[PDB]
Amino acid sequence: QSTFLFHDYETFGTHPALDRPAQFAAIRTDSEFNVIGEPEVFYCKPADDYLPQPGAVLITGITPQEARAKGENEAAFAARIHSLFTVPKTCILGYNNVRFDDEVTRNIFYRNFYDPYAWSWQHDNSRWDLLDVMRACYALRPEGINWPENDDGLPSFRLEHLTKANGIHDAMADVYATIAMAKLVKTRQPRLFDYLFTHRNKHKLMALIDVPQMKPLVHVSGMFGAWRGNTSWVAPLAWHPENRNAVIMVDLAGDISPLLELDSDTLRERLYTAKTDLGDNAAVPVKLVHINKCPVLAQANTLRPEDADRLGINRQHCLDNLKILRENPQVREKVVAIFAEATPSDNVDAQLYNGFFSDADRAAMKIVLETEPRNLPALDITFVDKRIEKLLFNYRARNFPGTLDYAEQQRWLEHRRQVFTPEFLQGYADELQMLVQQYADDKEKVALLKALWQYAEEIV
DNA sequence: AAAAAAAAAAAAA
Repeated sequence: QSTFLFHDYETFGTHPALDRPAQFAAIRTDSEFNVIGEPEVFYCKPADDYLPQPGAVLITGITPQEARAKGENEAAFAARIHSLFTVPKTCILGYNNVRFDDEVTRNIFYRNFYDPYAWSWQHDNSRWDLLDVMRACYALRPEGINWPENDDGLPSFRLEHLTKANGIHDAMADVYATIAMAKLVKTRQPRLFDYLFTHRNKHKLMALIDVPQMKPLVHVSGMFGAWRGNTSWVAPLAWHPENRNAVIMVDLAGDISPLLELDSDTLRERLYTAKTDLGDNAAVPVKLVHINKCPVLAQANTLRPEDADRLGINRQHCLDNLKILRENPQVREKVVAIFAEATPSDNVDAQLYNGFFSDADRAAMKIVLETEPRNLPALDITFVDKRIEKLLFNYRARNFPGTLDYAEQQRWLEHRRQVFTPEFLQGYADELQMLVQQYADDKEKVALLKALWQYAEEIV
């Protein structure tokens, strides 16, 4: 039986590699989005070598004392999730999960000796993201669903802003809200939904990409902008030379002249230039599309003239530029050359994408999981990848301090001393102070800021 | 099975 697993994290900060999770929530459902089984909710105990981002806490209303009280350790946290995620024929999804939540999962698994990717493909599993779905439905097939406007008068695709606009900040509350919004797009606009669902697989999306012929495609993405209904026509120039999942798209709705005039070396420097300091010179209308990140791509005619007129996209302008691009192969020679160019971090936590782990290293990490916390140091394993030891020490020191001998306790105590420096704690203290002014007339916020300081004391 | 961080806009804590 195929299933849908709607999830959402509530974390202590924006960096999934560097910030710890506070709460996880998830519900199992079926093809028609009907609840299977009971809702899964649990909290993660943050280790004693970390302090949360206050801004992230203020948003959540979840203190470290709460998570520490109600929750379990990150190794168990990583287990309970991996158990739910391993279940075969499961499609794991949420609201903007690919850009964030997934990245958490990957790290959590990476830090706790679980494979960081298997869950997204093994045993007929998959992942999906309902952000660009909502962004598509509005831009292509808006009938039947209400769309917010704000004081700016542009479409807001914030979950809370969508639920309230159609009559519907807790982790579990966000999941339901995600389901309701799925149901809402399914029931009202099922023909689009299914298309977006079946084309979540990069291997499917491939079918749309005819690079030599440069077949124009309808791309929906935030990076375009709300004023364009997050939508435009794009023509694939070429595959990314090093990265295989990336493909180089040229925006047909935009000034192409920079591509013809300026040479690669220039176009590059021009590509990575801020909009502020960029004067009268036009920006390079080129973006990468990452097929493995579930990007919305469809064929031109999916975007109908009337919709292009509603959104404000001069079809003709897109049709012209394509003729010129097809007329100027040298543009492809110029563009690809941009992306063929070649400052890593020391912190093992941040070394996820350094490379895949070998099979041998994999098995050993399966043995590390099997072996009891106390019996790990005795387990004289010969690893190949240098990250695994550093991961293993931190894994033990964070989740099972009781297993540490005096030297390891000293080495850890040093590591904590290197993190919690007087100036870091001063910066944190004044960051906390500032905020307590900024929300001076908010007792709920203050009470938290006091808990952050109280936490910032006792743990060091 | 992957690509963080020049920057594009807008969603996530």
